[PDB]
Amino acid sequence: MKASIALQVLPLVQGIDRIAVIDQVIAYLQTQEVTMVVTPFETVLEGEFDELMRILKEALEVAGQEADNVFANVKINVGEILSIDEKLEK
Amino acid sequence: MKASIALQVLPLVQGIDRIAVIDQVIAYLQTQEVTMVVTPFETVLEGEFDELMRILKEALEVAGQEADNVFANVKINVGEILSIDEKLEK
Amino acid sequence: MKASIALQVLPLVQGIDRIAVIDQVIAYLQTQEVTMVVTPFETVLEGEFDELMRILKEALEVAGQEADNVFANVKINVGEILSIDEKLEK
Amino acid sequence: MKASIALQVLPLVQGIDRIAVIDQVIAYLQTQEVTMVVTPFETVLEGEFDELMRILKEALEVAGQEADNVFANVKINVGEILSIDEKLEK
Repeated sequence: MKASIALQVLPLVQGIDRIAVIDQVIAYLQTQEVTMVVTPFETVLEGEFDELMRILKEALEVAGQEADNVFANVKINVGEILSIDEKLEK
Repeated sequence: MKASIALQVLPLVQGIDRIAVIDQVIAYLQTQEVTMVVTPFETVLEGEFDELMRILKEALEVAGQEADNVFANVKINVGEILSIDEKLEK
Repeated sequence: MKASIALQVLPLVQGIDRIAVIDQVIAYLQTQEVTMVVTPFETVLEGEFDELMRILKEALEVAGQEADNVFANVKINVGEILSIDEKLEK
Repeated sequence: MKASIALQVLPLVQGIDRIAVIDQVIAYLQTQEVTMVVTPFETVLEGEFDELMRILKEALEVAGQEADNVFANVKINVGEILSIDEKLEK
């Protein structure tokens, strides 16, 4: 049920195009009705496991239709760590 | 289409309870009709993006029903990606 | 030269005793004269490559002398990279 | 003291060259007198913490002098719970 994802996209085809495709994945993510915090290396999402897996998949499909080679680091979590940290406030 | 997923499950639970969530995730994974290689830190899967996302979600649900706190590192590689055989011929 | 480390420590210990290795790694990190931001899943450091590698090693040695099993995820970004600030508003 | 490292260099550069900076880092790594296994997403090294930190730093400096933007994922393990030595099965 309760879960957290930390997503890092890394397009490896063009130039910086790249901060474009990332920007895209970011725009898509903002579109979802999910709690999100953009940190320096990854975008942290919080919500129901089911919705995050769905959003993760879409986020990657978005990135993949902007670059031919997409690599992503993903962190998935469930309980006991932190949501307190979520405090963007910056 | 083409996609590769690397999975590492780090359950934040004691001894015996963890060797089980890990055993369970591996067994489940073997159950799928997907190309898989178990390496020292992560289990590497290869196949269609759609099926891997599905398998990833199930793998995590399996792990989550064996421990209350499950953390996972996942690597995704989508698009015109080289195969496990090709990468291994760096 | 310019570099950025993203540090995440998972102690693999039982409650109270782990959330001590983490306060230990955070405290040590604050001790260094390095730019640092604590995000939900990892602590992001920014500075000279040489100093970060040194701080990373010490941070891990600190964690290791508080738990017998320490696992860490680390992200290294070195070169004509974008500062944390620039990435902030990606 | 006893430790294990998992390295993944993502040069985020235009095709071909990306496997060149990766091959570079690989050649350097083979040069060290350290136990190593190349898996599909990361190269796993095993040995004394001190030597691995030294090798990691050099590996990255090698990669950085072949591309202007180098990103790396690194996993560090200290202990035995995850029995990384089992990597005899390569």
